[PDB]
Amino acid sequence: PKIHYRKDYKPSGFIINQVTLNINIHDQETIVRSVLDMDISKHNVGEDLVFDGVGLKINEISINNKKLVEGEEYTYDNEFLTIFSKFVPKSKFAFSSEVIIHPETNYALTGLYKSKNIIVSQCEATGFRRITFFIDRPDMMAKYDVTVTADKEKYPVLLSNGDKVNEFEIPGGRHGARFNDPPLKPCYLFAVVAGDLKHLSATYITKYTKKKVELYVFSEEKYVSKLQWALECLKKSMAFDEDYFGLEYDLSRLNLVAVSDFNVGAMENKGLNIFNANSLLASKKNSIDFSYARILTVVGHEYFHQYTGNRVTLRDWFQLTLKEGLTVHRENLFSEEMTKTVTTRLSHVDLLRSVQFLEDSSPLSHPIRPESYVSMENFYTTTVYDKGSEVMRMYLTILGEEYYKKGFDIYIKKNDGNTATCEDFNYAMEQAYKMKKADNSANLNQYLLWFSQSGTPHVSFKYNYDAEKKQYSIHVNQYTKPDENQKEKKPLFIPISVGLINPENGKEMISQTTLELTKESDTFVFNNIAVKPIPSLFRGFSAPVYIEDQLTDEERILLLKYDSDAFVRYNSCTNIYMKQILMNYNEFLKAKNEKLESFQLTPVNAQFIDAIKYLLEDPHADAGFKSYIVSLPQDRYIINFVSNLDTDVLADTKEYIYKQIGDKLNDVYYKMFKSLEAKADDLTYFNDESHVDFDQMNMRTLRNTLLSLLSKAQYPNILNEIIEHSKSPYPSNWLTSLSVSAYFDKYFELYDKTYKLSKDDELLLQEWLKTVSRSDRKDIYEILKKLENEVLKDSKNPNDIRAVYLPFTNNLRRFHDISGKGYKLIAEVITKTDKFNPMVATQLCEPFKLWNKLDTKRQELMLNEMNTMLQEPQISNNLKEYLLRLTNK
Ligand SMILES: N=C(N)Nc1ccc([C@H](N)P(=O)(O)O)cc1
Ligand SMILES: [Mg+2]
Ligand SMILES: [Mg+2]
Ligand SMILES: [Mg+2]
Ligand SMILES: [Zn+2]
Repeated sequence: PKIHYRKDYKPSGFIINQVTLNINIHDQETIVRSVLDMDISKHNVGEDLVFDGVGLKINEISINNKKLVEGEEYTYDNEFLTIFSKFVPKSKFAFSSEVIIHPETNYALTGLYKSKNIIVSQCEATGFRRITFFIDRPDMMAKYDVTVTADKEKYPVLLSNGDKVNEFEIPGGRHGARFNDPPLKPCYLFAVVAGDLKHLSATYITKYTKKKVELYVFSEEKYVSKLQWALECLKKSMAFDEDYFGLEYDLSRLNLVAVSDFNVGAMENKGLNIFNANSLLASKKNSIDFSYARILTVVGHEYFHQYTGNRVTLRDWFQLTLKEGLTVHRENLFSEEMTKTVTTRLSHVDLLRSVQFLEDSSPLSHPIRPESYVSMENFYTTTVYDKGSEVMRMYLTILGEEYYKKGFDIYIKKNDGNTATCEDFNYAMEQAYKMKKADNSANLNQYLLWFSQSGTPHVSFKYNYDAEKKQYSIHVNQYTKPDENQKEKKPLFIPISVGLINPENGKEMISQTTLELTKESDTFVFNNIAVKPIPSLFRGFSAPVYIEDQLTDEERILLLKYDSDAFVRYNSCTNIYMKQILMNYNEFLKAKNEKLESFQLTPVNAQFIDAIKYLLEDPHADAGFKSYIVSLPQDRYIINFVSNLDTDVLADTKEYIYKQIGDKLNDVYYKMFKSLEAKADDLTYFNDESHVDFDQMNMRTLRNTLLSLLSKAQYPNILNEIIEHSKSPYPSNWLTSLSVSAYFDKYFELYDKTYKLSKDDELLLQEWLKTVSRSDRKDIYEILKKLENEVLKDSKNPNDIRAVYLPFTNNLRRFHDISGKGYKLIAEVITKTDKFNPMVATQLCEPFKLWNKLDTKRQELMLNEMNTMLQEPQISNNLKEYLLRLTNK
């Protein structure tokens, strides 16, 4: 397969100025006619004209209204149409074509496809060439004039980008609509939608120009009543870009459309954003709480792309992080401001340090701006998105809000209407950096290493205090492990937001301070420090690094109780748990290895248990924060710290630690589970579709976490509570009743009850499937076979397949069964899925990403399954390339 390299970028020898499309959708086929008005560019050197075009059936192709002849004037190999240069004109010309495509059998969900009874396109990154011929790359900017025709009873609602300029009847029960979109765009932002769609709508008035913007949100008829929160989120999103960034929407209308079958969350097609139904629709009756934050976040993210992706555009796909990392940063600032809860930022850190750090230490490690790719569809990674977002957020930390805003506005003013690279962004931030430092010789050149260098830096600390001098020193070191991308890793620009806490009264000892670490090591000295402080390091999680605080557990406890920063408190708790986990893991491992008849375990620190009870008992402390402190760090975070991890020894370690704490605190857990009920489950606003209270949902999260702890512990008579909880009107509660009942004989009675409640709402049924998949059941393999036979069957909906299998892969004991039967099961599912949807088959490989981190038996079992998948004669290019990179072949 062809490898694309960042350093090889060159502009095309052609220009496409205008696209005129006619898309005629019929029962068994869709015919696409396309006229491209083209030119020869200044870069042209007499080359063949080569269009992308994948899976197209050519009826005919032409230049200037004359037909071309296959074999003599052109070849087409199902991937590239080559028109030999001797037949390509040398000034402005028309290329035209008519192709047939088949959205009804398009189960890969890229190009034009049918989702249930809606026809819908997905073009990013390489899907437009599955619809018609094009030079399908984001620097090819063009105007679009698009006509769609279809059966009017089946497809009454026709949408594409721009203004609808004509609507017309067609003989035989058909109708048409023409949409003209004069501003230039790249072809991956084209979209079309056709269906029997119902809508909610509102008018928004922009803050500064006072323009009326019409907002439409669309779904199939059955679910139209689940669109209201999405419309509220869109208003919120427009207001935030106005208030924080001073940015207004430029167009007269914005449409949001929900479809049932979608590979990711959503897509920012200009004026026509299309969503996975699970990221657009919710109701209080038929959705779990998580849906509310998810919709806010995905509606926000697609709205923010209108600037950071749609108006300031990418030169080439190696710059992907400049739109995705920046948009995720904008999305996260917006979510933090709308939810007003500390757990929003904590949940982003949790995601990065579990999933993205695992990627960054795997054979798939890459910088946020990679140097090569083979498959663009595999380039949309947690590294590019979430580490890209932390790199974009570090500019804000370094500059502060006023200078960050000036720099951002510099980037937008200078690049609005044009393509940009990561350097242009760094340049704009630098201008703000010169202004902040008040010195024009200050620069951010070393900052670009965050774009090019792969791997997670490690940052470690030592301290010194002189009581006589009142002088405190923080000695800092940074290191990044060599890997396959850089042999020698250079020191990064690491901003370290710090506080100094007086351990006597818990008070701040210094003003806001951000250390700028720019060297492999540095020593930071503070004078007039009256007492020996406890340092509060990386406040807000100020750089995407492994933090090694070298504090004692006494100091960590003091921070957990007394520090002002939520992330440092949570990270202090995390570090206490990690020290505990690694000690017990090694005691368990030594006993298993030496086949000991008896041995000792190091108990959980008593004063840490006391600090947890102190926080839980505090009526003014935050319930979301409380849920984080009672939960051990995620398995995928823990794995970064253990070689050859034996998943059974880790399961025993976790069991021991949870039982140690619960043995002290279960009575406290019970008492809180009961006292939280009135506020957590309050129904006052259940029928108010727009009233969303993130604090209340965090109270539910806490009650559901405590109930899970009390159920695993078999706390006296807890089943009574479980059964009562199953009667709750909130799906978060009654699905929780299902999974915690796994430890009782009531499990299948609640399985049937909750199925009945879920089965008539497509999305709620998917949440039920996830709840079943994740259930802590000894007969989990037999339960999966049951879901396959009774519910999933041969669904090709990626939301159904993912719901059934992915949560199960997190079952530490059972997915990792030493027979290799869990790895065998998931590899069968990947191979089956790959026949119709390579992109989702690749997603389903995720459990394998850590294969070379496990114990040698399990490494070998996983590698066997991956090699079996690689040997399938019918493997997709996309699955193949990924598994080749993952197995270091
Ligand atoms: N992940 C893919 N292969 N395709 C794909 C689909 C949608 C998008 C959108 N820009 P997103 O960042 O998911 O909002 C980006 C890429
Ligand atoms: Mg085809
Ligand atoms: Mg406002
Ligand atoms: Mg379905
Ligand atoms: Zn995006």
